[PDB]
Amino acid sequence: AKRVAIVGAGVSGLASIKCCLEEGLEPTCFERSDDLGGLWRFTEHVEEGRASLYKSVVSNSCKEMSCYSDFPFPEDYPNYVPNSQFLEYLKMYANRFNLLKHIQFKTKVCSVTKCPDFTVTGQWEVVTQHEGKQESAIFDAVMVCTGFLTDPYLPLDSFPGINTFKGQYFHSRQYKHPDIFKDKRVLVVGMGNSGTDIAVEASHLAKKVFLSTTGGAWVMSRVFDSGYPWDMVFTTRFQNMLRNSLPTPIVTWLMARKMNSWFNHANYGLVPEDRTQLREPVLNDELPGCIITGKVLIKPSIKEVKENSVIFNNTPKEEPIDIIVFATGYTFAFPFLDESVVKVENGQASLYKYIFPAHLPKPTLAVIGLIKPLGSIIPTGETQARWAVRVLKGINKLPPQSVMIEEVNARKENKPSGFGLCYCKALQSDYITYIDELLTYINAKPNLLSMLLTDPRLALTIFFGPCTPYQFRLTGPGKWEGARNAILTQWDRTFKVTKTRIVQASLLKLLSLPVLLLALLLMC
Ligand SMILES: Cc1cc2nc3c(=O)[nH]c(=O)nc-3n(C[C@H](O)[C@H](O)[C@H](O)COP(=O)(O)OP(=O)(O)OC[C@H]3O[C@@H](n4cnc5c(N)ncnc54)[C@H](O)[C@@H]3O)c2cc1C
Ligand SMILES: NC(=O)c1ccc[n+]([C@@H]2O[C@H](COP(=O)([O-])OP(=O)(O)OC[C@H]3O[C@@H](n4cnc5c(N)ncnc54)[C@H](OP(=O)(O)O)[C@@H]3O)[C@@H](O)[C@H]2O)c1
Ligand SMILES: CCCCCCCCCCCCO[C@@H]1O[C@H](CO)[C@@H](O[C@H]2O[C@H](CO)[C@@H](O)[C@H](O)[C@H]2O)[C@H](O)[C@H]1O
Ligand SMILES: [Cl-]
Repeated sequence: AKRVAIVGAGVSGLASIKCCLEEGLEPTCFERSDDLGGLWRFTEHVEEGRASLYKSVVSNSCKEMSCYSDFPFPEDYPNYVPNSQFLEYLKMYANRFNLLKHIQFKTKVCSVTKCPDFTVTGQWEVVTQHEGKQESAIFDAVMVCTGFLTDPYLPLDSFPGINTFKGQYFHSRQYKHPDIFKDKRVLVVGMGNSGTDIAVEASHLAKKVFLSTTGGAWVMSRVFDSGYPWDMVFTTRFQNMLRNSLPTPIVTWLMARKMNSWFNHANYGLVPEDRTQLREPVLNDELPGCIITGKVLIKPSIKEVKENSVIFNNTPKEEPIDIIVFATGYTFAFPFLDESVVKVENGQASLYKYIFPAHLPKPTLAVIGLIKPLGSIIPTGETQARWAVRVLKGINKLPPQSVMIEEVNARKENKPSGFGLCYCKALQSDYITYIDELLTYINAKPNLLSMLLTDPRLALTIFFGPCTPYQFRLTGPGKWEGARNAILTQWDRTFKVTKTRIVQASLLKLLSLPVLLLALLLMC
């Protein structure tokens, strides 16, 4: 019966609407733009308050791995979907589960404030502008799905004399089409996934392209092992077990091996200076091809930028530059929340399970999609929303404010705790762990041990095979029937789209390639 306000109709938004309908609540979803998707909807223009995309973007997480747990991608969809097709997939999810009804478009959420009675009612005043007409309205609970990656980050201090530059420059955000660097001399600043992608793209046309890193980065292909989507090999329960039950110094060294096995990162000048602190690995299939053919060349860091030129640290050659692209990442904020509710300190909101603000008397505000997992946002946001709406409904319950506030402070001090691939800093989180924590909380986590006795086929395909989101809706509330069939047909769909030419499962694979061989008994 509870009335839920959903802020934004992005991936996270749609999941909330769906998860609301599903647990029989009344969702009202306020989108500020004129259609759903947020990011995944490519427009020509940059809309403010709404994440922006370049025309060439394709998913850096694979098809059967980054779909809503109860809604696979079509069979005819490529293993890594372009922004065009990703949007269609979202408009399909929206159509299917009848979500379009509940969305009000061109509706900025100007403010969400506790009701005066909140301490007893647990309600919210949601002020919403539409055709320049403010309109207050009371809601029983609010789910915020603004995500991040809309607010650009561009620290001009950090690039001395960029003011003096007489060429043109801009943030990745403002980038749409590669025409603009036809024959120009291009410097892409920051080896962000966006950076690398643009640099590579520029190389197609531009006379010269330089990609200025700072730390450097590890770089891997979508293609990965045997033409298998990397994630369908890497993000599997079994592997995730190995990594997490194995000392940081090893796994990090062990990764460098599996990253260099493509190309010696040292020779290409990508090698991160600081090992043992593995930043998000870059996902680009072209880069090396560009470096070896000299269409893109990695440069160490901007030392200073001149009238019509740039100088890099430890780099004697001053390089003439026409265009500078700052792929320097994005910040995030909540203008409609007050500081009393959500903090936004050090790229982090201080939320219990990166959702609930963990001091509020009543748990009736949820933040969906403010997390940086080791896997796709799509299922995380959804699996987030499942455990969320059931707190708002009161079917599940948060532990005491005393337990949440102190547990949050443990993750907030970014304490490495060694062993498992140290989870960086801000919104750090293992994909499988965080999902299993939440599936537990709503009693959807399948009993794998039991599974093995009852159904052994499925049991193994879930542990050794790719941790596909289907295996979330296998048992518990929201259980999907097709789930089992979907999990076992996993690879059949993954190969139908690549195998466009005939000739005359794929359980585990070769991630732990010099590992399972190296760490097998020395029987004395
Ligand atoms: C180039 C690129 C590629 C990516 N590829 C992948 C990928 O392959 N796989 C993956 O899992 N993730 C990927 N991501 C991450 C991406 O953030 C998610 O995939 C997805 O876009 C999450 O959507 P969201 O709901 O969190 O937020 P968004 O997509 O940003 O949607 C937020 C929505 O909220 C609306 N809004 C904002 N403020 C207000 C307000 N005050 N009132 C009302 N509405 C408001 C906006 O208009 C927008 O529609 C990628 C990101 C980028 C930039
Ligand atoms: N499909 C794709 O391939 C694709 C494309 C774009 C975006 N994405 C998604 O979007 C997310 C974030 O996108 P993004 O790449 O724009 O952000 P990002 O990955 O955070 O990139 C920002 C980069 O800018 C550099 N940087 C940051 N602060 C700096 C400073 N003060 N001075 C100099 N350099 C600085 C860093 O690289 P250096 O350390 O190298 O300088 C950093 O990695 C990704 O994780 C991914 O999910 C995916
Ligand atoms: C195979 C050798 C394992 C050596 C383990 C010794 C190192 C311990 C360091 C801390 C890491 C945690 O260690 C780990 O805990 C639990 C056991 O309760 C198991 O973890 C498991 O949890 C759930 C079941 O509840 C599974 O869905 C998940 O896929 C799996 O990771 C791992 O098999 C074990 O390795
Ligand atoms: Cl452009």
